[PDB]
Amino acid sequence: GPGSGAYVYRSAFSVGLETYVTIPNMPIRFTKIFYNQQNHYDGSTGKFHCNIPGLYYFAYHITVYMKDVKVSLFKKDKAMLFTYDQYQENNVDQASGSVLLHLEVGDQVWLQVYGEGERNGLYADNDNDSTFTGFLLYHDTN
Amino acid sequence: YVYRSAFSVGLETYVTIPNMPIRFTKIFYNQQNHYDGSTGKFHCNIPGLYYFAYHITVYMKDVKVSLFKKDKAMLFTYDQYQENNVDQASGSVLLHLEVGDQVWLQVYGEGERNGLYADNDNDSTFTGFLLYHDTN
Amino acid sequence: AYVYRSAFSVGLETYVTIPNMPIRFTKIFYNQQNHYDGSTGKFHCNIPGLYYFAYHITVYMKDVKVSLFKKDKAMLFTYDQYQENNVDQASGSVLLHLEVGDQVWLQVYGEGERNGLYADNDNDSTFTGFLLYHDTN
Ligand SMILES: [Ca+2]
Ligand SMILES: [Ca+2]
Ligand SMILES: [Ca+2]
Ligand code: NA
Repeated sequence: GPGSGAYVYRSAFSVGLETYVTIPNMPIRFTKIFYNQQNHYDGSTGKFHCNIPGLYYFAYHITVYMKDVKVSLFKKDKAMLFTYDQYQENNVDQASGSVLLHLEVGDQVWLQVYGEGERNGLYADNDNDSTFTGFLLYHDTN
Repeated sequence: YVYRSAFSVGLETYVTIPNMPIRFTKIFYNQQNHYDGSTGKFHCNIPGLYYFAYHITVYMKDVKVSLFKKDKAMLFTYDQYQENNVDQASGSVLLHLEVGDQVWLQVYGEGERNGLYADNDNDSTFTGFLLYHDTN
Repeated sequence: AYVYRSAFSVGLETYVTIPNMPIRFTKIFYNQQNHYDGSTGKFHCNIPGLYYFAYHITVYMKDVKVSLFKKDKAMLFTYDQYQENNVDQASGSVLLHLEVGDQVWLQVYGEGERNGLYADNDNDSTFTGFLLYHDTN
């Protein structure tokens, strides 16, 4: 019942690409919201913000079309993880990455096209998705 | 107390039926019996936030799948196949579910992009789990 | 407020695969419990329960086929052919219930020839696992 059992710590989001065109050196703005109940992901910037310190899982899946895709998962101010998928004609591809990262309050995580942004073949339409998900797995205790 | 609801399953026949769930029948985990291998459908028994992740070996034909919730397509994954180039396609998402909601995968559309593949040494899998039970 | 934690997330660096041997991922994204052993490439269950495993491989120069092993048996197979001038991305994930003593790791399939895994300063191939639900009595 209300307030009855162990308290549940939640911080999670799952978002998809719509019409946004990637911009060099900027976070990828995923604006389709599968889940963002804590408002910890900001679709106006593409960044997730940690409000509960702990261990987080992040996972992304990209439909690769027209151009190569190369993305970087950033934490705070640093690229942590890289995923490259080359595109050849008539061969849509699927690229993914996932990792665990420990985060402190205020740390931000986001996805960006790698380098100066050329390998930006991320794709979505009414029946194709490119997604980015993150969630708190273990809150810190002390 | 631990709230558990999870399953992880694999394909053992890769022949699909248009407009029907992909029936993953190999059981990696299904301890709560919340996934029904006779239909290919997960049944929500605990309201909350769920993570779903699938991985498909793409062979012989293009693959296009849709993750369904309550007979609505929620998520799409397309991977074209070129000869002599087996591929790997995957998708994952968080969905909030209420008790009674059902989730499954289907080949997209009229079912023609059905190049999913599994055999004795190749897998295509579908996994889901409760992450946070709902509370007030 | 106690949380049962057992998790790791690791990436390939300069290690070169060898037939019939675990793949030794040495870039540590997380390994706070030391339940993954970088000296051998193996995760060891230290808390009986349900675990999620997920891996992502950059496929370059040669076909990739990997097997996820649990207690010396291959559980799960992921194959991705490499065509010239077409780097690919291969992934797999599964839930496995583990008991004390169970080890989990990745190997190249079969005799080890489909070993096109790739990593460098701006490409990754990763392996992650975590305890989702500890067993209770
Ligand atoms: Ca493809
Ligand atoms: Ca391929
Ligand atoms: Ca490719
Ligand atoms: Na792929």
